[PDB]
Amino acid sequence: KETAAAKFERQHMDSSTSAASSSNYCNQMMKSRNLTKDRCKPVNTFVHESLADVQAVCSQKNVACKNGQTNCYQSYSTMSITDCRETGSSKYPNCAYKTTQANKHIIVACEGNPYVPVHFDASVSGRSGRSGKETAAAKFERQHMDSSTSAASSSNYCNQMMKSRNLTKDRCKPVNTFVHESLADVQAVCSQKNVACKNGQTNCYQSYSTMSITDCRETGSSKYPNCAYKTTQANKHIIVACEGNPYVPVHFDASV
Repeated sequence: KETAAAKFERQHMDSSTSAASSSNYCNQMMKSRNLTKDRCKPVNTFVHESLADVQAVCSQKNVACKNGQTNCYQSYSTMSITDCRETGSSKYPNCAYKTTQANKHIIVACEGNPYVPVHFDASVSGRSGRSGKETAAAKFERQHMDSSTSAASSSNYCNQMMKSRNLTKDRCKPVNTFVHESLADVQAVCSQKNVACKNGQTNCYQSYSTMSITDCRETGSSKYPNCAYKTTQANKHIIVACEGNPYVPVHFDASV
């Protein structure tokens, strides 16, 4: 029995190729992946990224699913995708498709433990005006949350994450901390130990418990655009600034 996760891989993942280079890509892929077995599936999207990269989207920008559920996630980065759309002349079983390559953000629905993609909801570009505003809370999640892993596993973690979370775009952000706990656990800190922030404001809170965090700090030899970081894994209490309704983290003040 095919699980939802496996079905998503069959229907939507093509890591073998970095992009469609043939107008016959969809014709071939829709067939080989069994998307034309009982009928010509009208439309389908294939993602040309690693499975790791796509699974990672499950811990990226939380957005409402088209069906009204809340378990959808929009990729921080644009990804190589290929849209397949059945041609007007297409007739089962000879299902025919137009192949269109693009680079857009993807939106996937995620479920399970581990938390993995189970549906492809949409693709969105910044040029379309639909990628959306980034709230302070969402920016905090992008810069400071990594719920996908329990801890930094390798010395290249920061090199990878600083780039993928878009913290090396125009320059190398020198220092940044990622938190390896559930979003629920981190949001809960806003009701924990009230303390002054470094800036003298008093909307900061120290987590009661130590948390798994990774400190990323630029090396002495690092130079934009080739930003290099040292990765340090640690268990510390975090201090966040909280704001708004709901009252949620909007800044990472320190770890102690």
